Order: sequence, then C-alpha cells, then structure tokens
Amino acid sequence: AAKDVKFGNDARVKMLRGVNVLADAVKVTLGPKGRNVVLDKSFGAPTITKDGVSVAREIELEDKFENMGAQMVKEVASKANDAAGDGTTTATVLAQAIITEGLKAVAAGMNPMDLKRGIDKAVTAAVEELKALSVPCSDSKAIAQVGTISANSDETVGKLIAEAMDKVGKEGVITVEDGTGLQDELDVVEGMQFDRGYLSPYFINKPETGAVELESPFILLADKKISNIREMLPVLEAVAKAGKPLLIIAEDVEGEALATLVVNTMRGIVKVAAVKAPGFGDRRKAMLQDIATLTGGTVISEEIGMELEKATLEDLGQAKRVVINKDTTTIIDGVGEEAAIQGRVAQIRQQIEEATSDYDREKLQERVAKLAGGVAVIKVGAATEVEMKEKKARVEDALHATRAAVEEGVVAGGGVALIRVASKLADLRGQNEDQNVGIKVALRAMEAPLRQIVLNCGEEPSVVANTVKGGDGNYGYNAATEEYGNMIDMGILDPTKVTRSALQYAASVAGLMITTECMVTDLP
Amino acid sequence: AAKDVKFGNDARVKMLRGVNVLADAVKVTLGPKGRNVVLDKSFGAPTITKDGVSVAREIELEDKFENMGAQMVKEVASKANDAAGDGTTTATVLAQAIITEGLKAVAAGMNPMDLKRGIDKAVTAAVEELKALSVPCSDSKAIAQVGTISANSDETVGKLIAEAMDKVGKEGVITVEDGTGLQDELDVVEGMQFDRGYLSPYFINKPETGAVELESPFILLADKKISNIREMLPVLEAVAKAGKPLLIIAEDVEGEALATLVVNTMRGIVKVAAVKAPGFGDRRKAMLQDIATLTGGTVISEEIGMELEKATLEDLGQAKRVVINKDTTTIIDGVGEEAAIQGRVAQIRQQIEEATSDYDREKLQERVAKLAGGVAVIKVGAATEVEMKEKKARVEDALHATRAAVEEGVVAGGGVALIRVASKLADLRGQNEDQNVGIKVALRAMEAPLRQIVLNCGEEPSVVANTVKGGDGNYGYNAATEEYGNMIDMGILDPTKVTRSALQYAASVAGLMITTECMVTDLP
Amino acid sequence: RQIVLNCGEEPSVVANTVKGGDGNYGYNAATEEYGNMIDMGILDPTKVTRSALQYAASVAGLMITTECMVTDLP
Ligand SMILES: Nc1ncnc2c1ncn2[C@@H]1O[C@H](COP(=O)(O)OP(=O)(O)O)[C@@H](O)[C@H]1O
Ligand SMILES: Nc1ncnc2c1ncn2[C@@H]1O[C@H](COP(=O)(O)OP(=O)(O)O)[C@@H](O)[C@H]1O
Ligand SMILES: [Mg+2]
Ligand SMILES: [Mg+2]
Repeated sequence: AAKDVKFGNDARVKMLRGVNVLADAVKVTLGPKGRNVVLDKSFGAPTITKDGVSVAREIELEDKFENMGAQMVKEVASKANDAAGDGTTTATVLAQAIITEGLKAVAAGMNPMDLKRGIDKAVTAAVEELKALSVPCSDSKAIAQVGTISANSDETVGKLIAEAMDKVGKEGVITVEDGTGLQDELDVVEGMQFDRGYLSPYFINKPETGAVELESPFILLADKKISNIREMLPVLEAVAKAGKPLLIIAEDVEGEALATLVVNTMRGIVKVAAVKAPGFGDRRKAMLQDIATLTGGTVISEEIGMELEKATLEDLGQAKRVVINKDTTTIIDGVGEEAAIQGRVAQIRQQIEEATSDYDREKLQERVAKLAGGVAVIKVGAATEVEMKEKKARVEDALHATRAAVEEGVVAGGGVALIRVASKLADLRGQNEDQNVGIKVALRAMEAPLRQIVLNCGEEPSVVANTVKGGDGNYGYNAATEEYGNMIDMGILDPTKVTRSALQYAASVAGLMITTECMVTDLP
Repeated sequence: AAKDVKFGNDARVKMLRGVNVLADAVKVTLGPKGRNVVLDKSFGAPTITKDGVSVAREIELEDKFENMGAQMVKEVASKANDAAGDGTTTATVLAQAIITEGLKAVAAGMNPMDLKRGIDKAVTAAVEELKALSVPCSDSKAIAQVGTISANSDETVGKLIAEAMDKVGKEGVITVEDGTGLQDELDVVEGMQFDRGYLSPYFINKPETGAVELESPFILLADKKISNIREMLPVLEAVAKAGKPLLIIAEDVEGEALATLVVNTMRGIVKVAAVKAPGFGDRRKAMLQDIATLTGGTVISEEIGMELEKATLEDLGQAKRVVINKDTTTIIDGVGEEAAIQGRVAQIRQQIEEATSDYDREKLQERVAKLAGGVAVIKVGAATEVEMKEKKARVEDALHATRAAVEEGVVAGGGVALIRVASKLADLRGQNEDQNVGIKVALRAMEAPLRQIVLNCGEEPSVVANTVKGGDGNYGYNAATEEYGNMIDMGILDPTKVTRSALQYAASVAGLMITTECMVTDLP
Repeated sequence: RQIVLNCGEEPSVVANTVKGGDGNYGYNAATEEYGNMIDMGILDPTKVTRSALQYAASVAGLMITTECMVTDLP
C-alpha cells in the first residue's frame, strides 16, 4: 500500500517511544517487590502475569512507527524465552538500556556501526567472564535455591523440584500439570509407563483396585492388527502349557480375538491382558523396539519376516510385574540385559543431539527417561483457575531455571553478576573512539537490571548500585529483606545460562536498532 | 489489535470502578431484606434473580479497563457457585471488601505481594477456626433450618427437603423440576426405575391403569438386538413350562420377535413384557450389569460367549414385582443377594472418587442411588413461569446447602461466624509490617457480609456490627425480625462449606488484583 | 450526624451513643469526647433551635406544594 518514510532522528525518536512503552510494562515485573501485569484476553477472564515474555507478546502499539520499535524488542523476550525459559524480563531491561544510551551516542555523532562493533566486542568478553565466575550447581541445596528464586521466593516450589530431580535422575523428565487440589503434589513413576488402557473390562482380576495385575508375565509384541485367533494358536498353546500369565501388545485386536481371550481368562485356561500400542507411525514402531529391549524380547513384524504363527516362547520378553488401568499401562522391572538397554539408550540419546524439532526432542527425552530414570508430574495447586495459571508459570520457570543451573552452573543473582563482569572489563578498549564509546554503553547497561530491581522495591537505584559496585565478589542487595550481604549465602542464585542468554540476545537486537537510518511503514 | 496500556493508580482506579459496578448489583441481593435483580434476556421475558452468580455472569461493563476488573471478580461468584451451590453473593461481597481496603494499603505504599502473603496467611488460619466452630448437622430440624435459610426464609421448601433427604437416604439423590401445579409436591421412587417404555401397547394387562404389571417374574438381560424368535425358542419353552411371567431386556426387539411375543401373551401361552435398555454405550452395559446384580441374574452377551440359545432358567434373575408405563420402567424388590449388591455398590462408589467429569459423577450418583436408596424429584409450584424460575433457583440453592450441611456441619449464620473467627485471629501476625497490614485487611473484610445484610435491612451496619462483635458465641442479629439473639436457636444456620469456600475463593481472586501494576487492553 | 461526619468520626455510632444516652450526654467534636453538654459548655439558645426547625419546615412545606415556577428565559 502507500508507505510513509521517516528519516534520521524523527524515525529514531518514534522507534524509541515504542521500545519504551513495551519495556515499561515488562519492567514492573522485575525482582521480588515486582508487581503483576494483567493481560485482557478477548474470550475468557483476564490473565494476571509476572512473566515478561507473555506481556511482551500481547502489546502491539497503535502508532505504526512506534509499533515497529515494540515488535523488534519483542524478539529479545521471545528468543530468551525459547533458549532458556527464564530471563525474559532481564533481557528486555538490558535491551532498553543499551538502545537508550546507544541512541544518545548516535545523537552525539558516533558512527552507529562502530558502536555496534564495540557493543558486540564487550558482549563477547563479558560472556567469557561470566563463565569464569560460574560455580557448578549439583547439590540439592543449590537446586532448591535456584527453584525458589525462579518461583518469586516460593520455597515449596523449590524443594518440590529438588526432590523430583532427586528421584527422576538426570535422564528423568519433570512435568507441570493443573493440580487436583489446593495443595501441590509430586507423582514420580519409574519403569515403562504409557497412556493406553485395557481393551475390555473383563480382564479385571483386581476389581477392588479397578484394574488388572499380572505376576511374572511373558510379553508379546506384534506389528499390525491381530485379525484372528487363527494366527494366535501355537503361541497360545505354548504359553498355556508353560503356565505363566501373558501381556498382548499389538496395534489393534479384532472382535474374534478379543472375545476368545475373554473366554480363556474368565474360565481360567490362560491369564492374559491385552493393550494397544502407544502413538502412531515410526515413533510407535520405535517405542515398541524400546519396550522389547526393556522386556528382553523380540518384536514380531512382517518387515523382519516373522509370522505370528512361527513365534516360540524364546521370542517373548518378560517382566517381574505388569499393572494396567482404563487410561494407563505400566511395567515393573524387565528381564532385558542392562548393557543392551544402555546401547539402545545411547542410540536414542545420539538422535537427541540431531533433533531439529524441539517438540520432537522432548518426545525423544521421554523415550530415554522411560528406558532409564523416571517421569514425574508436578500437580499445581490453586483455589481458582486464575491463581492456577500464575501458579503454573512460576513452577514452569523454576523447572527451566533448575535445568539450566545443572547444565551451566550458577552465578550471583540480583544483577550482581553483571555488575561484577563490567568491573572486570573496564580497560577492554576498541580500535576506534566510537568502538570505545560502544564498549562503555554496554558496560553501563549491565548495571540496569540491578537498578530496576531496587527501583521496584522503592529503594533509590543509584545509591544501592554504588554500594554494590564498591563491594567485591558476591556482595549484593537482598531486595526482599532490603539488606546487603553475600548473594550465594543469602540464596539469591540464578543460572549462568539465563544471565548469558539475556546479555547475548539483548545486545544483538539492540545493536541493529541503533544503526537504523530510515523507517518505512504503511500509511495510517 | 492496537493495545492501550495504563499504569499504576490510573489502572487500579479503573480496575476498582469495574469491581464496584458488578459488586453493587450482587450486593442488593444479600440477606432476607435483600431485593431481586432483573436480567434482560434478548429473546423471551426478563429474568428476575436473587442469585448473585446469575447477576455476575450477565454484567459486562462497556469501558475496556473497567470490564477487565468486572470479569476478574466474576470468577469468585462462579467458582463458589461450582464448588458449593450457595455463597455466591457472600463471596463477591468479601472479595469487594478485601480489594477496596487492600488498594488503600497499596496507596499507603505497602508492598502488594507482602499484603497478598498476609491475606493468604489470615485466610488459612480462619479456615482452621471455622472447622473448630463447625457443629455437625444430621438432625432433621437442622436440615430444615438450613433449607429454609437457603430458600430466603421459605419454610415449605426446607421441610420438603428434610422429608425427601429422610426417605431417599444418604445415597439417594433429590432433584428439582418444573411443577404441574400451584402447590409444591415430592415424588420418591425406591427400587430400580429407568426412563424406557413398553415396546408395544398389546402387553397391557391393566388397561384401567394404562400399563403392564407382572407378578414374581423372571428377568432376561441380553446384549445387542433380538433378531428372531429362532434365538429365543429354548428359553421360551423353558419359561412357559415353568409357568412364571417374564420381562425381556435387550437393546432392541425385531418385528418377528415382537409380533410373536404379542401372539403368545394375547392368546395366553406365556405372560411376557418387553422393554428397551437405558442410555447408550458403556453406561448402558454397566447399568445392565447393575440391573442383573439387583435381580440376581446373569447378563447374556457375546463378550462372555453366551449364546441366547444356550441360556437356562438358572441364568435368569428374578424380582417380586415389575411395573411398566409408556415412558417409565420400574422394578420392585430383587432376588439378588445383599452382600453382592454392596460389593457392586462399593465398586461404583470408588469410581465416584475418581470422577473428573462432574456431569458424569452425577450419573454415577444415580447408579448408586438406584441400587441402594431412592431418587426423589421436587415439583416446583408457581402460578407463572417467571415465578417458576425464581422458585426453582431457591429450591436448588436449598438442596445444595442441605447437602453441604450434612457433609461439613453448620456454623452461625448472618456473617456472625466470620466476625467470631476474626476476633479469635486478632493476634495472628506476619514476618513483616506489610504482612501484618494484609492480615488486618482480611480481618476487617470478614465483617463486610454482616454489615451488608444489615444495610439491606435499612439498619445502620456500624451500630449492629459493634453490638454483635461485643456479644459472644452465637449472639447475632436476626435481620428478618430485626432482633438480636442466639443465631443457631433462632434457626439462622448456614453450612461451614459455603462459609469456608466463600472466604478462600474471595481471598485468592482479591490477592492477585491488589498486586496488579499495569493493565493491557484492546483500543476502544 | 453532619457535625460528627465533618470531624471524621462515624455518624451512626455517635448518633446511637447520644440517642441511647440521657439528657445532655453528647459528643464534643473538638475534644473528640462524649460528656454532659451543658457542663462541657456546648450551650445553644432554645430560640436558635426552635427557630431553625420552624423556618426549615416552612420552606419544606412551600417546597412540597409548589406546582408552578415562572422565570425569565435564559
Ligand atoms: N530476593 C531477591 N533479592 C535480590 N534479587 C533477587 C531476589 N529474587 C530474585 N532476584 C533476582 O531478580 C531477578 C529475577 O527477576 P524475575 O522477576 O524472576 O524475572 P526475569 O528473571 O525474567 O528477569 C533475578 O536476577 C533474581 O536473581
Ligand atoms: N433471617 C436472617 N437473619 C440473619 N441472617 C440471615 C437471615 N437469613 C439469611 N441470613 C444470612 O444471609 C446470608 C444469606 O445470603 P443470600 O441472600 O442467601 O445469598 P448468598 O448466601 O449467596 O450470599 C447468609 O449468611 C444467611 O445465614
Ligand atoms: Mg524469572
Ligand atoms: Mg444463598
């Protein structure tokens, strides 16, 4: 359509005004004395949020030129959100500081590209320093402290995650779900569980548990449909003659087959449970091989050329116990050899390192976890749904932070870590004066998260900043108790991944915005 | 679209204005001197309501920022409505009081999050105190008193429910329906009744009752269709030879089968009634097993491998009498063993405790009630439909209150109970001054339901509040007779569930609203 | 109630206490205290109170029974 072009300072002023609008909404949610932002949803009740990425996504400014600036800073919150779950507000606050100070240098006549080169040079140097200050976190105490800080000082959320990471293991996956009651709960399942029910209720040999339990069973894994008992016969003769209970895995079971199985179980000839294969296509086939590796069995398929009629009792895996519900199937403790399990785990794990789809990478993480370790779900307890949504976001942020803390270690929280790295990098210079100004613009911006937390508390940011900078190592301000002290001892610990990610993403988006000469946008 | 962002006090003032608009409409309907609210319906006549949840749902404020506040307080009325049917006005009145007082503390410079932590601490402590003051209600007198208070001082509604709960039993379900006439009626059915009619009118052996009655019959339960008499023959020979009347249950009956049955009954060979199975799918199958457990019979199905042709007279259950209409089927007094009935009831009852769908939980409640106890329907009598709708809402509220009263006991009504708990909790303090202010904001809000009932009466709320607080135990004001006295003796009793639910839901929604810093909403 | 409202206290509680009290018991807004008003020194002439009530009622009566008002056009 018709395009209106604005040039020079006029474009930059409108661009900054939009950045300032989005940043101001995100800024109010920083630190513990930070307040919530309410986002109207067109259908349903308004959502009260303290997560910056949610606030940033919703805000679209009406003015065309101003909106373009707001959309560009929305990228830092989203990118930080994706790479490491928390750090979305710190990233936006750092980005706003670099743009505001950088625009002043452009007004002073500094070459914008030279400033961008200096800001990148300072950003790279700070990342190396943050790696040096990083201290590895593996102890439960540190995991609980990072969880509590990520959940806005919620100790219960921190300890629940520390306990869960305890039981599930490094391979194990922890998940967040809406809770049944006011109280938070943690459910951990070890062994092979998957979300498929009993085919008929007639198999129920524990009607007081509402379920089927089978003691030391053989397990049969079949490709395609079980069309008839006519395929099944020699295996049925063999298993019955041996005497053990049995679990039938197949992609479906036909009426003749299911009805005959019910007649045999009911009248006592063979003790048999029948369940459906999990998911669809290639991942169903893959998970069936993983189930076979766990049981120490063979997958019967047409591709390998295995008739169901030519299977024997050597070709069935085994487990210590199996338990099955109307929704869920679970297997306790395989006969599969541990070395074979680890070879198959190593295969699956190597494909995680190749996983372009993050959504499917999670599904690969579940397959490793079911084979080795356990999957836990955290019930999020709230009186009302509005409280449930904010409750879950805090729990999710804590799980994301705890995972990053194990991966890259921990550094002092409260923005003390960035104040420390800027102090170390003071002499870092650049080829030209404009690069030197760019290095300083980035160094001054690093103080902005600390100042904003203190401003949200109601303390004057300048006085606290100077005291913290004067102090050395982990000396910092506890915003909650409004007292100075050692941050790591006080328990204000934040991951080195979230701190580094926020700096890198903020610098990237900010450097491009300072260089902008003209803005082209559709006519109002 | 374009979003307008308001920050700080400007956002909170607009947010409070919306809360005040919704609350004011709900407030007029509190207590016995409370007046009705009329809600225009776009098609049909306007609805006159005294239930707050209905008024809250309809109100949507035109101003975008104000509407967001109104939508958020609509949650407390709806949530209280769902968990326990009554208490929707008390919840909204408490929520408005906490928000108005809490916003003043935020204006005084109190940390909003610290206030929320204190309000939650006071809310938890009060709930424990309300459990202590709770006195269990099981006597008919108390059940009638809670029913009368819930129906806005309607004694007839209270006694009808006391009598109904009497006959149906704890397992029994009481239901509310539009009444045939000006007078309210109560119909209680014991035994196995279900809503399916006679297949043909030719079976009518009582044409002066318009119906079929069969004395000491065998009952046959079949899966699928009865296709032919060719399946039926050996059972028909056996039953006729034995000589007893018979009731045929199946999912359908084909023309050849139905016509042959009519020929046999008409000409006197066998006395047989035929009826269709209730509902569809799995719950039809489940209810057919429950019917078999009651009759002391066997369900004939393909899954168990039971041919209709291979059934015998040992495989049929029996009842003392059966009676059937054009709409409804009812069975009087089974031959099924009581211990087997209780085992099957225990199975069904255990699945109630697992029931995620509340709608289907009610359907599980009916199945327990048909097997043990009875289902009653209360006819709601009114001259006009407008009066019918308000009449039924009061009857429904009384049934919800009576159910809660048996479950969690009763405490003094009129808001005297909350005044009492606040007085006990006066010393409860918090870690910081802001938490202490938050505890007091909640303690002062607890007086608001008592004050609003008195204000609706036209009495000045302040004077009565002070007299009630000065009095001890159940000393309280009877708003109707405008006289002070013992509330439990006066008969103003309300459930401990409804009182506790109103406090918990109000505190949850209110605490989040006080913390709001900014509001983002679509441009007008 | 207006004397009490202007001083920032609750009109209803003070009005009830004075109403319940006997004779000159009343609330001195200045000292924020209730006492015998004659002793406390808050004395007003009888004519002042009688005249106020009589004149106020007269305007109220004319007010209630006014059936027309004629004014010049804006
Ligand atoms: N009690 C505290 N005292 C000082 N700093 C804190 C405290 N709690 C959290 N912080 C720090 O404030 C920041 C938390 O910001 P937050 O509100 O969680 O959003 P985001 O991390 O996305 O910026 C982190 O740097 C954290 O270490
Ligand atoms: N005659 C009465 N005297 C004093 N309090 C009463 C009387 N009747 C009902 N109440 C109390 O007023 C409240 C009833 O409010 P209601 O109009 O039924 O709507 P809701 O319960 O949803 O707030 C209860 O606390 C009840 O105990
Ligand atoms: Mg965070
Ligand atoms: Mg009510």
